[PDB]
Amino acid sequence: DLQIGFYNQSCPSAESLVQQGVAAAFANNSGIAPGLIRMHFHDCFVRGCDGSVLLDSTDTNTAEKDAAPNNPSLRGFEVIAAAKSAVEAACPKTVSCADILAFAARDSAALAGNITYQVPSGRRDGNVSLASEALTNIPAPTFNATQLINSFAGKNLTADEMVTLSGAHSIGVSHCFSFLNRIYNFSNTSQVDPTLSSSYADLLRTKCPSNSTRFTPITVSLDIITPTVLDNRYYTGVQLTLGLLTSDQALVTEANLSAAVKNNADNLTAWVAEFAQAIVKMGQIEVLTGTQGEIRTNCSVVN
Amino acid sequence: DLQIGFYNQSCPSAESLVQQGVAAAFANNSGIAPGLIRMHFHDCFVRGCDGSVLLDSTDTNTAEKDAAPNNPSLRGFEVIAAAKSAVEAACPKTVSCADILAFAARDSAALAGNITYQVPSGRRDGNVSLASEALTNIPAPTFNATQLINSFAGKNLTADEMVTLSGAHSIGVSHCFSFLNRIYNFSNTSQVDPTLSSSYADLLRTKCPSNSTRFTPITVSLDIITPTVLDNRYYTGVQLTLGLLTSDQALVTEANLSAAVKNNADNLTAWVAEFAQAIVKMGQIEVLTGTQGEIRTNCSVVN
Ligand code: HEM
Ligand code: HEM
Ligand SMILES: *[C@@H]1O[C@H](CO)[C@@H](O)[C@H](O[C@H]2O[C@H](CO)[C@@H](O[C@@H]3O[C@H](CO)[C@@H](O)[C@H](O)[C@@H]3O)[C@H](O)[C@H]2NC(C)=O)[C@H]1NC(C)=O
Ligand SMILES: *[C@@H]1O[C@H](CO)[C@@H](O[C@@H]2O[C@H](CO)[C@@H](O)[C@H](O)[C@H]2NC(C)=O)[C@H](O[C@@H]2O[C@@H](C)[C@@H](O)[C@@H](O)[C@@H]2O)[C@H]1NC(C)=O
Ligand SMILES: *[C@@H]1O[C@H](CO)[C@@H](O[C@@H]2O[C@H](CO)[C@@H](O)[C@H](O)[C@H]2NC(C)=O)[C@H](O[C@@H]2O[C@@H](C)[C@@H](O)[C@@H](O)[C@@H]2O)[C@H]1NC(C)=O
Ligand SMILES: *[C@@H]1O[C@H](CO)[C@@H](O)[C@H](O)[C@H]1NC(C)=O
Ligand SMILES: *[C@@H]1O[C@H](CO)[C@@H](O)[C@H](O)[C@H]1NC(C)=O
Ligand SMILES: *[C@@H]1O[C@H](CO)[C@@H](O)[C@H](O)[C@H]1NC(C)=O
Ligand SMILES: *[C@@H]1O[C@H](CO)[C@@H](O)[C@H](O)[C@H]1NC(C)=O
Ligand SMILES: OC[C@H]1O[C@H](O)[C@@H](O)[C@@H](O)[C@@H]1O
Ligand SMILES: [Ca+2]
Ligand SMILES: [Ca+2]
Ligand SMILES: [Ca+2]
Ligand SMILES: [Ca+2]
Repeated sequence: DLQIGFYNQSCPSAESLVQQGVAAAFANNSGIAPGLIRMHFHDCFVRGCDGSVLLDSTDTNTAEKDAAPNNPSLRGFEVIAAAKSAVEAACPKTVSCADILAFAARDSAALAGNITYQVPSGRRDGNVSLASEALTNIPAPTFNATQLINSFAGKNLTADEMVTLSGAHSIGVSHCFSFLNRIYNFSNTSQVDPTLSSSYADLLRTKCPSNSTRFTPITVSLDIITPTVLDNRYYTGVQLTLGLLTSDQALVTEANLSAAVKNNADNLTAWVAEFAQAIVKMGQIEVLTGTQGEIRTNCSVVN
Repeated sequence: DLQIGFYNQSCPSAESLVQQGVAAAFANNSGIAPGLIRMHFHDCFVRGCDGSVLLDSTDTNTAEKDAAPNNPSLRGFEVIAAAKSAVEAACPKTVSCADILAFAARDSAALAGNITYQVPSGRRDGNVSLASEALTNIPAPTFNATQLINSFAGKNLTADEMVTLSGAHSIGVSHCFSFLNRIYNFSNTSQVDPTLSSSYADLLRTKCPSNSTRFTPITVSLDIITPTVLDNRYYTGVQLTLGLLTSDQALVTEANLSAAVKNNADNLTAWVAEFAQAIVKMGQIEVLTGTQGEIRTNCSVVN
């Protein structure tokens, strides 16, 4: 029971106002687009798309955003706040943080790849955000193909949709830490992952030191082919040994996944059409509707 | 007047002995294969395939190999000397340095790409080697499409063959200097060549400092996709903005050349078959035969 244009009557201007927020942000720093698409994904995989990822930590507990996979990597919170400030001045206590985040990811898909779709709305905001659930529910870049498939099945998403959605890594960046397993001490037999181009590896070793931590502020684009265009080049790059994350390279290590990649790589419009579906589908995981939850007036804190 | 099996009678073991020389060196350092293929190329473009590139400078004159595009980049000379020592112990004053280098490049194509072809022989060695002619006759990596086409025309090679032969950059390395134009001070409008991947550029900037010179001993593989396999991946990488040299990227800036790339990239046997013909053809530019020139007993020096 989520609908496109939930706010038709209650807040007609909302989708526009969010898109302006995002568009302003994007022109300053185009990295907010990939940032916000990841945020939406990280929302949806813990307690559903309920805005829980946006809550700050307190003295009471460490929230999701301060878990290892989220801090310091997640980015886009200013944008969300600014969209949310706009919307609250226009339709107070009406539009949820959950919908704003779903909307913003959609606006980022448009800005980064000209990918245009519509967003069912009527989500409500949760009151719970636990780092411990973030750790549990967010897949790691060290996952093999089977493990990726099982996260996503865990969220009622097909393998094929897992592959489709991985194409988000067609834009945005990675901290050194996230792929360090592949370029230092990979095995007893070699220092570097054989499934990663030895030239690329050499370059990544020179950019990213062995003592790198998750706070080391050194990043590298996930898609070496078209770093800022949300397109199907990710899938080409994965087939060419140019996949950056272990979880990226995982997609050609299993037959049905490997074929989905070939098709995504072979066909842009086809992947685009698929991506818009998967992400609309992702945006509907264990959502709160009706009277459930609240309309959080400040995204960073429970009312 | 060149024939396959020139030495059938005079030195039947020669082709084998050279292949052994090369094979031994290759197993110690696989970089000698690309090294030798470039050497053959650099021989053939100045005064013909006459062994001229192998001559040392004297107190009299600076030779080809001490010109900027050859020094310090050219490598493979010890290998050639070792094959030459072998062959002279076996068939004194019989096998030319020109043929040994043609042979060696062929042995390197086999080792690096399983590319097997036969080499017509009967070349003789020249007695002249000028740095000034090296500078004149060797194309620079800053060449646009037109300029590349005109070098090769100048040596009676078709544009299509130029494209085929560029495929040699599917293995081997480049010193930073050779592509430094692209990652520092490219224009007034931008620091980096926009036809080169922005992520790649950032990584090359990090490996290769701006103060770099042609003596700076820092190299980067020409083919980021399969750095040590002599295959058609060069051509893919060129189309994906991953072409390393300006002269590499040049090949998709002109419709005719750009279609030759698509073909090479789309079809491997096709490319392989063509490369073997082009290179045999390259090895017959302004060769000396019969009694012309000499059979140089020591490759580094005139008799
Ligand atoms: C399939 C399992 C996934 C894993 C294991 C994973 C993991 C990661 C990691 C480690 C990064 C880099 C973080 C860093 O070190 O800085 C990243 C980036 C990203 N991921 Fe994923 N990811 C996955 C799937 C997805 C999905 C489904 C989406 C969206 C639908 C997505 C969107 C993004 C985006 C947009 C970025 C770039 C972040 C930025 O540039 O700010 N990812 N991912
Ligand atoms: C088309 C015009 C060409 C230009 C401008 C050019 C230029 C270059 C440059 C600058 C390098 C790197 C040198 C350095 O800085 O270290 C290089 C490497 C190489 N080139 Fe070319 N090249 C061309 C054509 C060819 C042809 C026709 C062949 C073979 C038939 C060839 C084979 C090679 C090989 C094998 C290497 C690797 C060298 C090594 O690893 O030791 N190139 N080329
Ligand atoms: C031919 O004439 C050249 C100039 O007049 C002269 O430089 C040549 O030197 C060559 O001879 C030396 C030994 O005299 C060889 O040294 C060898 O080096 C390798 C490793 O680098 C060893 O495997 C080997 O055991 C030996 O010590 C050179 O390789 C060689 N150099 C070149 C470029 O040919 C002279 N040639 C001869 C055979 O006398
Ligand atoms: C909010 O207003 C929209 C029009 O301004 C509605 O969308 C339109 O719905 C028509 C039939 O419902 C359809 O023919 C139009 O093509 C569509 N327009 C667009 C731009 O999508 C919208 O209705 C919702 O969306 C459609 C796709 C269906 O799912 C409807 O059942 C939904 O109600 C209006 N939303 C609401 C909640 O009233
Ligand atoms: C890969 O390149 C080959 C060139 O070496 C193509 O084969 C050649 O195709 C010619 C038609 O243009 C034909 O006259 C030649 O006989 C043939 N040569 C050889 C050695 O096969 C090959 O083309 C495909 O295979 C041939 C036999 C025909 O069936 C074509 O219609 C095919 O396209 C190229 N392969 C592909 C998939 O393009
Ligand atoms: C790509 O697949 C789509 C499926 O939507 C199809 O309609 C389109 O014609 C395809 N294009 C090519 C060139 O295969
Ligand atoms: C919104 O919430 C956070 C508490 O996490 C607070 O620091 C921030 O300043 C608040 N903004 C406003 C305008 O109240
Ligand atoms: C050498 O022998 C081969 C095969 O036995 C032959 O085909 C080739 O043409 C011969 N070359 C010469 C110069 O006789
Ligand atoms: C080669 O040069 C020598 C002197 O170095 C000269 O006497 C001879 O005529 C030249 N021969 C050829 C074929 O160039
Ligand atoms: O092994 C090093 C060796 O290299 C070349 O072969 C020559 O310049 C020799 O004089 C030198 O001794
Ligand atoms: Ca959530
Ligand atoms: Ca991309
Ligand atoms: Ca020559
Ligand atoms: Ca290659």
